[PDB]
This record gives sequence, structure tokens and C-alpha cells, in this order.
Amino acid sequence: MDVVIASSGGGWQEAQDKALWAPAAKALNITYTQDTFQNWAEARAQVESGSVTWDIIQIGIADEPQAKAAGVLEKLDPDIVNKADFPPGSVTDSFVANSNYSTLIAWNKKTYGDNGPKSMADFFDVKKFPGKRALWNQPIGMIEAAALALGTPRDKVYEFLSTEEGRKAAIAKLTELAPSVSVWWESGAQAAQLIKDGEVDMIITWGGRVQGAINDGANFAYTFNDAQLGTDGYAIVKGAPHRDAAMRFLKEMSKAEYQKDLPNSFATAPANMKAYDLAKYTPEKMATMASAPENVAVQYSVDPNFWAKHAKWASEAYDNVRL
Ligand SMILES: NC(=O)CC[C@H](NC[C@H](O)[C@@H](O)[C@H](O)[C@H](O)CO)C(=O)O
Ligand SMILES: [Ca+2]
Ligand SMILES: [Ca+2]
Ligand SMILES: [Ca+2]
Ligand SMILES: [Ca+2]
Repeated sequence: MDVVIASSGGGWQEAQDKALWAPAAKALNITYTQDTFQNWAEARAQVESGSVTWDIIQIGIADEPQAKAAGVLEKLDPDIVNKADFPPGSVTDSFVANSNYSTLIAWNKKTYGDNGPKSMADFFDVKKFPGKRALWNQPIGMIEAAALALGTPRDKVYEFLSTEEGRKAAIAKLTELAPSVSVWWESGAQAAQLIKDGEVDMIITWGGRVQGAINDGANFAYTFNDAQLGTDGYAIVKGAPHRDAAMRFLKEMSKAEYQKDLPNSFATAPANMKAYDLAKYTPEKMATMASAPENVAVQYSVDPNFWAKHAKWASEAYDNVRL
């Protein structure tokens, strides 16, 4: 009977539940159940198994093309949101954005002090910055990081990765870093734990997770330099048992009145542009936001068009680097 909503756990899930899910469900007088997952392939596994239990799944803008093509996503209702309220391309026929985030470089202050890695070239520099690296066990932001470490300008990341030559060089660069990678982190909360325990010297992970660990007492610092500007959002699983109830829930939770509370404790940036006027965030709060003008200036946006074409190559090639 409950609409089942799934995200990636930890601080990020707690922020969505507190700001969006609990108030939207209360306003619609509906009951919902939470679940946790780390990859859209788990939703693909449900659809292919012939037994769908999830209604709404929280995925990334670059997972959307792959998931839609594999028949994992329901087509959303046309005016579920007003597209003018969200950044361009962040709302498709099968995806509604809820936030922007950064896949960025964090470093251990006990290891490097203020003299930590401030670029991808620095992150990949085991000679100037010796120590334990941690990278995601999934490729989005990881392949691009290698491309940046090779000296590719931020605005040319996907131009360099369009060639089979650049795609191979990126994997070779990750292969060269691989002996220095002590942990291939799987979840945002695990990444936050590695940071809190100082188990790693540097890490490429999500800004909200990093800020959360620092808030919790981690002696780490970070930068938006060379970070990938990502977009998180929601999709309804093809064959969702509570499809029309999930459509109603998704429409409600996308509203500015809920979106405004999304960064209250967790360092994320709401996607509904109308939320900023309602919350009137302080410049200090804005500085932690991935989509803040000064932060965007040193980042590059993830390109779903690249992932729509090269994900399978990336998934297999990156698995080998880790193995
Ligand atoms: N939008 C945010 O602020 C959260 C950012 C970041 N989300 C990245 C991912 O989208 C992650 O949740 C998962 O891999 C995804 O939901 C599972 O497919 C995080 O969990 O830390
Ligand atoms: Ca966390
Ligand atoms: Ca510490
Ligand atoms: Ca910092
Ligand atoms: Ca983006």
C-alpha cells in the first residue's frame, strides 16, 4: 500500500526524507516506505526479474539516458513541473531534478595541512602528494577526473573523451593511479566514514558527504576546482506498483515550498529555482552550494550525451582498473 521511494542512504537520504518526502506525504495525506540502493542497475534487475517493488528512484542526470533506453523508467506526466523553474535539461520526459552537487577533491589536513591537492593533476601526483587515494567504485566523474589529470581543459573534457585514443589514455592514467588507491568507496556514507576516520589521505567524492564529515569533526579540507557539477533527481520505475500515487508524490515534493529546506543541514543545492527566493540563503550557505556562481566557475558539468553512448565500455574498463 505504501509508495516506495529509494535513494542512496546516509546524510543525503536523511536530507531528502526531512525536507521533501515527510512534508510532501503529510500534505498529500499518503504513506510511504524508504529503501536504499547504489546503482540504477538494481532497478533494471527488478524490471527484468518481473517483480517491481520500487516506485520512485533517485538517480543521476547521466544515469537517465541509459535507464530510459533499457526500459527501466516510466514516462512522467507532461506538466509534473514547470520546466522554467529548473535548470535547462535537468527535467526530461522520465526524470525530474531535485538538486545539483559536486564530485570533488577532499584531502586530509593531518597528512597535508593546508598544502593539499587543489587540482586533478595534484590528485594524480603521487610524487608531490604521496598517500592513500579513494575513488568511487562507479565510473561517473572518475573517467573525467583522469582526463583532467592528463591536462585536458575543463571545457574540453568530453571533446578529449569523444576519441577512442582519449578514452584509452584516461583508463591508462587511472591504471597508473590504481596502486595508490587504498579503497574504492561504494556509498556516500562510506566515503564520509573514511573522511571522519582519516583512513584516506585524499578522496574524490560528493561535496555534501565531505561537508557532513567536516561538520562531524573530520580534519579535512576541499575545493570546487576541477569538480564535476552533477544533477540528482527522481524517476518512476517501469511497472511501479503505485505509479499514479508515485506521480502525485513526485509532483508535490518538486515544489519550491519543500525544495527550500533541502540544504538546511546537508550541503546540497536545490534544483527548483523558485526555492532560493523562499529560503533567501546567506552568502556563507551559498558558498557550500555546487551551483553557486563562484563554484560553477571552476567546475564542468557532467555530460549525459557521453554516458548515453559510453557507459558499458566505461563500466567494464573501470572494473578492470579496480580488479
Ligand atoms: N544531490 C546530493 O546532494 C547528493 C549527491 C550524491 N548523489 C550521487 C548519486 O546520485 C547517488 O545517490 C547514487 O549513486 C544514486 O542515487 C544511485 O543510483 C550523494 O549521494 O552524495
Ligand atoms: Ca553521509
Ligand atoms: Ca580528524
Ligand atoms: Ca575546505
Ligand atoms: Ca549537471
